[PDB]
Amino acid sequence: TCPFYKKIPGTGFTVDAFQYGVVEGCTAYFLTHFHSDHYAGLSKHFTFPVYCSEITGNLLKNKLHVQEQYIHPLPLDTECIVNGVKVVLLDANHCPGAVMILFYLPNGTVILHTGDFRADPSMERSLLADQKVHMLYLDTTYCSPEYTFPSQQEVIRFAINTAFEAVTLNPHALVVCGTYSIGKEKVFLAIADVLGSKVGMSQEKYKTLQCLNIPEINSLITTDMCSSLVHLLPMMQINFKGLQSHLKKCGGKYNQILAFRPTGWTHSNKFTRIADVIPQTKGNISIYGIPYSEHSSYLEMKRFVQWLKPQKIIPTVNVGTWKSRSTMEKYFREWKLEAGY
Ligand code: NI
Repeated sequence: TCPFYKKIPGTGFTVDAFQYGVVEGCTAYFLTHFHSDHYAGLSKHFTFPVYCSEITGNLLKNKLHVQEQYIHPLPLDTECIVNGVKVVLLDANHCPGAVMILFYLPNGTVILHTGDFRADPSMERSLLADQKVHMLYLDTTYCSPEYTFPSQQEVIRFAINTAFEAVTLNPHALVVCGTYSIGKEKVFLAIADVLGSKVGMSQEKYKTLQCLNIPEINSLITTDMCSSLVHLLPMMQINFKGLQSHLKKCGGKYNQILAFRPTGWTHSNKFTRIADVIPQTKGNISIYGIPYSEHSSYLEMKRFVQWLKPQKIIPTVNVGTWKSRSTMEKYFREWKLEAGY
């Protein structure tokens, strides 16, 4: 059944709750972002109102074929009324079109639902600075102190310098980048930019990217593989067998692959710095795992929550085990006692 952490009390609203059939007493289904664990269950047959960002609304229409009459896009940073309740959508610093949602309940309670987010100090100067938030529905993906990772900026610098050096040393090297969802577009766009190439990809993935309102996108991507030296492939194909195979397909235009796998966290983060990352190499193929995260580190999550000072925290991630639930609740109490709220 729909879990309680997907329901907004004092409303008929649900968040990211499309796989339970008709949720009894739901008058509006919000969708925070276009990732499959969140939209799971949506299709052209859905006939309830969906509230989301403009970009998520483009993807619902073009990729899932949801009918336009049920898609209700809202602008960001704007007070809007939905079924008699004031809401605001805020940028979540996750993937394109990802939002956090502020609900102002008739009884005076204010609730923030982060969806998936990467906390940032810039959020401390949004519409959130303007009033008290009583309840926080929190993306707790990396809620443990082992989870450190570099800034997105540091990671992109590493990737750009690595690719540029490799291709300048060997003009017949191909760069390949993996993907299995929207998000992390900076990785392949930054590398293609330094190399003066467009990124080449399948027709399905090109269609997906043309929904994202990225400025000058027609100048940056293409379905012509032969004219491009940065290819995108399914994350599943980013391994020695899949890459050798791919190389055969390019008809001796290339004699070396340098490949990037943008992971979330991996245990080499507890020891190694970004400056010291090395690839896995077999023959003329090398694969770099780079820690490009679109979720908060433990320290970023802690700073956000200690700034916000919520009265109650409801985790939305890692809720399935008693040991995870108990560990998270211990950190929430530490944070509250350290900061004095
Ligand atoms: Ni997500």
